[PDB]
Order: sequence, then C-alpha cells, then structure tokens
Amino acid sequence: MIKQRTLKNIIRATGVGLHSGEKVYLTLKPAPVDTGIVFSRTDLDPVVEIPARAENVGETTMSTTLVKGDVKVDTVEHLLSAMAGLGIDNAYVELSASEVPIMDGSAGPFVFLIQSAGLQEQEAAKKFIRIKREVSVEEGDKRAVFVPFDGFKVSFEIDFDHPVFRGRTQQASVDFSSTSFVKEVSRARTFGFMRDIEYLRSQNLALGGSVENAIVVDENRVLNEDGLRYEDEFVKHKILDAIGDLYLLGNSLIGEFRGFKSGHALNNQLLRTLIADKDAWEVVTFEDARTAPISYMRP
Ligand SMILES: COc1ccc(-c2ccc3c(c2)CN(CC[C@](C)(C(=O)NO)S(C)(=O)=O)C3=O)c(F)c1
Ligand SMILES: [Zn+2]
Repeated sequence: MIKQRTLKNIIRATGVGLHSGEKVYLTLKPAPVDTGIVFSRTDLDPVVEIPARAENVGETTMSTTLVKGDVKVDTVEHLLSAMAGLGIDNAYVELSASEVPIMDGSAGPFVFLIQSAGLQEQEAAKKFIRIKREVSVEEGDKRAVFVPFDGFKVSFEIDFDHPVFRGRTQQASVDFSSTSFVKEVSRARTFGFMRDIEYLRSQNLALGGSVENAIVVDENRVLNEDGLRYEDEFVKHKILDAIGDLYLLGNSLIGEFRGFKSGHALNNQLLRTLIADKDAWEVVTFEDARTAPISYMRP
C-alpha cells in the first residue's frame, strides 16, 4: 500500500517571523497515524494545539493564519508546502511564538532539515482527497479551481503591472504525481515591494522581512545582490503557497489546482467550498503503490 509518513527524528530550527520579526524556536516531532499536522504554541501555559485544517484558518490577509480563540499560528503556508511536497501525513510542529520562522523565504531549508532527519513509513494506508467534480471560486478578478486529474498537478498565473515580470505574464504548470516538488518549487522564495514596505511595517506586517528571506522588488529591479533562483521564481512561489494552503484539507490531493491571481484568502474559500460539496470529492487509499497515480521519494 502507499503508507502514511512521519518524521524519523525530531528537527529543531531557530528563525524569525516574516511579519512579526519575533525570534521563534521550531521543533517538528513524529506523530501517530492519522494525527495530521498539528501546530503547538509551547510558549503558552497550558500549551495550545491547532490542527492544520481549513476550519482553523482565521486571517488570510498577508499569510495563512491558524486560530484558536485569541491564540494564532501565523504564516504556516511554506512549512505546510514542505510537509505536503514530501508526503508527511503526521507531525507535531511546536513554536515558541505566534509565527513560523520564514528561513530564506522558501521551503528549501525545511525540506533540507526534514530530509536530513529522514521519514518513517507507518503501518496505515495514506489517505488522499480525490477531486470528483470541478469546484471553482471567484472574488471578481481572481479564480481558484479544483479539476479531476489522475495525479497531482498545479497551474498558476499571476499578472502584476510591474516591469520586473519580464514584460511576459509569468504562468507555470507542474505535475507532482512523481517527485518534481523539491527540484521545481521547493526553493522559490516569497517576494514583496519597496513601494509597500513602510505602510505594511505601520500595520506591524513584514517586520522580519529582508533580502535574506525575500525577493525585494524596487520600481524596476529585484534588489537582491544574487537575483533569482529561477526565471519564474515568482509564479513558482505562488505554486509553493497553493500546495501548503491546499494541505489544510488534511490529506494529499488527487486532482488539479488552477490559480488565477489567487492568494491565501481565495485558496481557503476554495477548500471550504470543496469540503461543503461532498459529491465533489471522496477519500481514497491505495493497497498497491504500483497502480496509484501518485508516487513518493524513497523514505
Ligand atoms: C527589505 O525590503 C523589503 C520590502 C518588502 C518586503 C516584503 C513586503 C511584503 C511581503 C513580503 C516581503 C513577503 N510577503 C508574503 C508574500 C505572499 C503573501 C506569500 O508568499 N505568502 O506565502 S504572496 C507572494 O502570496 O503575496 C509579503 O506580503 C520585505 F520583506 C523587505
Ligand atoms: Zn509564500
């Protein structure tokens, strides 16, 4: 069968929240079968746990935020993308502060630490959410779609009137039914504009943000000394974001996601819309990895 996966070993990372600027200690732990990804504020007494599930999304403003009462876990999308990309079903994610560390602004450092620690297959069928019917949401200009697809593939298009974007509108489509995640999207960094930065810092947003953890876009140029990891790094990062927001379903997807100027807000409306429409999806397992439409890296 395709089996559930957890961490082989505990991972510890220190970093800074992108939005909060707060210093945060991250500990990823193995978790039992069917735990899913559960975030835990270990700075609070008692400790507050929040499953990474669509129903626990609060603010979807400049990040995906999980809420339980007053308690928030901010900017989960890059870590969850890493979890989803590597096929990790079960883990505890402990944080000493509200926000996941931004690292280099990609999922790269997370996939490096996880893959260094290694993965543990568990004696239980991995569950997938299979898209059975088209499901679509639109906030005027913006579109987010699930389509039936025998595998896992993500298409995105952004279209910002800004000279940095080649003049050519950056679009990408990636099939992740095999092992393209690490190579293709893992290293694509978040990005923001010199134009917006003083106002956002006014709203206590992007306080931790620097060239060290983001693509910083001037009027006409990327400011980073070393420029871009990829020609389409911007749209690849939007794909990384979508994979993490989609993992809030709680299981890997069998289907196609298509985003059109989509962000955290619309991604979350699409999951809620999907979850409501029970004829549009079912949960499937695979007793024989050889006939499954998804394959995973050696553990
Ligand atoms: C040093 O100068 C600057 C200027 C602007 C920024 C900056 C300003 C704002 C933002 C970011 C960076 C990253 N970031 C998150 C981006 C975004 C929300 C995202 O990646 N979410 O996962 S996105 C690409 O979907 O729009 C911001 O909103 C900075 F970090 C530094
Ligand atoms: Zn992002």
